Amino acid sequence: GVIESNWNEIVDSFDDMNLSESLLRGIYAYGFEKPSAIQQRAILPCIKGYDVIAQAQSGTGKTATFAISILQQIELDLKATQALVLAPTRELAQQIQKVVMALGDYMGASCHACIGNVRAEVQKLQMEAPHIIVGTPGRVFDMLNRRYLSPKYIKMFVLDEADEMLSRGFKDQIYDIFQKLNSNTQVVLLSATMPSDVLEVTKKFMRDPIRILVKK
Repeated sequence: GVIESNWNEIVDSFDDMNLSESLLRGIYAYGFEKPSAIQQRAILPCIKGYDVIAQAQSGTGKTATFAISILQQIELDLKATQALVLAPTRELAQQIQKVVMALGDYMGASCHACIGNVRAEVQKLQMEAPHIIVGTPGRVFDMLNRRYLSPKYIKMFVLDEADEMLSRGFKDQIYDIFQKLNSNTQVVLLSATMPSDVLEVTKKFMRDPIRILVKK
């Protein structure tokens, strides 16, 4: 489905995004060069704290867009979970974790994956509360529900591939997680398609959002 863009800024260089020096070092050590259209448009309003709706296809640079925005906002000495990322699958959740960790490794920002027969992961969380959790909706709601994860400091909530998550039956978990977050929480939703039930999430959970369409 199709949204209309509404934001002004475009930034063609990661040098120009006001990133912390070691975040930038981390981005370049990883092998990113110049920002793609999504990164040029969306990184700055995400870091500014605005609700963002980004419609962009796969292969366009989304992961790095929110990985970078999230890492820039982290209060590094606040040993607490500060940002939550939802993905429709475990492999996509792990891939997101491996970008965030590889950039965060230059700043000392921690990131844990929260996925579905090993539940020793549900203990070990009791070294650090990680700064960033990435997970699938059932698993993340489980940890909120049973209080292994605290919503108290979560002040960034990212929904990657929102359409896929709805298609996979995750609307109750997502809404339940929404209800458990602080009313003040920044929401970033990314999706290739924007059908009405995706849009309804944006209507229930976002306020005066930034709208970015990257055309395929």
